[PDB]
Amino acid sequence: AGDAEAGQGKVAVCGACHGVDGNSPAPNFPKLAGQGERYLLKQLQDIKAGSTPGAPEGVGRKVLEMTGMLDPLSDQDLEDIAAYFSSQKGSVGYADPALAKQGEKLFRGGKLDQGMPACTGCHAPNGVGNDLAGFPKLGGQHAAYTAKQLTDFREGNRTNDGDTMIMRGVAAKLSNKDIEALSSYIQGLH
Ligand code: HEC
Ligand code: HEC
Repeated sequence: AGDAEAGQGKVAVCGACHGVDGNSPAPNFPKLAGQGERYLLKQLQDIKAGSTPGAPEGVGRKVLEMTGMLDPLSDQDLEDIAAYFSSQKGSVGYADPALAKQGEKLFRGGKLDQGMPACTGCHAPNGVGNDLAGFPKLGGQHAAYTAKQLTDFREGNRTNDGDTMIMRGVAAKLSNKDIEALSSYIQGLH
């Protein structure tokens, strides 16, 4: 487990993009505030491994915007950072009903004709996730971020779901329109 207080002092480079508390309005940078600690730690570990120079292709999670950044941090440092951001209060954004009513139907009902489950069983009806179960919080997240993640799982650009194999299979069944709709709904969800 991380020491949130310690983590507060280990995030200087992060602030421009994620905000001092993990709530920056920058639409492509995911909000970190209030995310589950376990999920944050896993992503930090995966991003560090996948985004270091010379990382073997397909390892971890390669985040171009964070290349090399986590490299001087120990595993404990990453736990402390995870704890710090998880301790912050998440925020909620805008759900355009032109997109979000269909997003809601997909989020609650899936696409059963295609075998795709609903999102609520893992990410919760209000999007809070389940940190002890490995399920990230989605509610309130920036739509462009969420959309990129669903697209990347669909396309095989994000493959650090390999411990469960869950999201690649879910996202395989989503169209671009479905992804836009879900992402809008999620942005307003609490
Ligand atoms: C702007 C140049 C950034 C800086 C500085 C840092 N991060 Fe970042 N981070 C950024 C992007 C664009 C992304 C998303 C990449 C994508 O998939 O499209 C991220 C992602 C993260 C995540 C994952 C969050 C999730 O919901 O899975 C984490 C945990 C994260 N970033 C942490 C983080 C920390 C701790 C940083 C300082 C050491 C840091 N980021 C800097 C962009 C930028
Ligand atoms: C349980 C069987 C799940 C179902 C059904 C869906 N999701 Fe999921 N999702 C699940 C896990 C275990 C993971 C984590 C993968 C990781 O790298 O450890 C996730 C992740 C996501 C993400 C990424 C969040 C981020 O902060 O980057 C998104 C955007 C996401 N899931 C969306 C999503 C939607 C919209 C779903 C219904 C169509 C859905 N998930 C189903 C587990 C499960």
